[PDB]
Amino acid sequence: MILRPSMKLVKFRKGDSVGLRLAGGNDVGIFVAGVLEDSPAAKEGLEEGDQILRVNNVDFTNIIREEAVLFLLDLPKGEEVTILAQKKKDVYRRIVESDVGDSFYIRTHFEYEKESPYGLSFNKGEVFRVVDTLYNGKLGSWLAIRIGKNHKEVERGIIPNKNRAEQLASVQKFPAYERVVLREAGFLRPVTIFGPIADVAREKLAREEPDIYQIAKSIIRLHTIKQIIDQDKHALLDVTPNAVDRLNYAQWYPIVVFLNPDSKQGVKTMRMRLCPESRKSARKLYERSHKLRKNNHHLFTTTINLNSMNDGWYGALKEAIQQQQNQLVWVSEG
Repeated sequence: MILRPSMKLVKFRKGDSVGLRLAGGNDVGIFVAGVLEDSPAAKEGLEEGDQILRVNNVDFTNIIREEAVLFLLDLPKGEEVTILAQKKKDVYRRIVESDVGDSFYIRTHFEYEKESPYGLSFNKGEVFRVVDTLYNGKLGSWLAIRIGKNHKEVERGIIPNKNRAEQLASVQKFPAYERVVLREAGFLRPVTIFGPIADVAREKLAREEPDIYQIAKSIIRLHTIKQIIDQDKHALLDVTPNAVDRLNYAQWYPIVVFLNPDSKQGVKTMRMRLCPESRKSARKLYERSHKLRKNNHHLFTTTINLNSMNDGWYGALKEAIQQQQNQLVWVSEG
């Protein structure tokens, strides 16, 4: 390789184009792929392979390729442009060797139908790593990598860009495309338990490990729950699906564990072992569980098949609470 030269600063009159095709993106930065042969551009410092850092004092460092070229479209004809540039042949070789320019993650919030074999369909919820923001030489269509099982990079497709995406969203909270990153809770997370012994779990955990656990005094009232988090203690909560959907909204992501009853009689065998005082019908508890399951399991993060013969649940519960707590989640950044 070689060392970098001094930082260029440049003034030249825009014709009916600045005469500049670009490579790059946000992570590697916005570079010049080419100068228009004969241009006012080329009359200055701007050869192939320089990075564009600034324009009319505008931050080109944290800026997607697409919404570079538009900023370079917008600029009135026959007007001055004041680009602050640096060569960086080291960063550009990499670009041309492996294209890589754009890299950010976007969580979807609307269904889409694929209208071309390379396109990707997607429910609301599907996170995508966006890697191209002018697919080939075109506005409208981004390149993307599908993100599914344990956050892997699984399928390489093309999707509608952010604005088109909101159109198709509009003809139907949440953009069409949220921009998100991966984080672990900087705090202990509220816990939400479901299934026919859920009330015994809150009982047991909260009592038998009263150091880590505290049942939030109820209905939601999350100053009950913050004033519980503040204490490095898990907010055990008896709440509902909407009540959860809502806490998702705020990115206060709880852990939602589902204790899946094995059988109708199962429940009875179990509740009898653990709470003979309880007056609550097993039929009624089983029946609930399945509605809650049949309608929206999008709630529960992790689930646990109660084995009615024992109380292994209690263990595999602790485990899961304490291994989800070590789980990276998606959170917003806009």
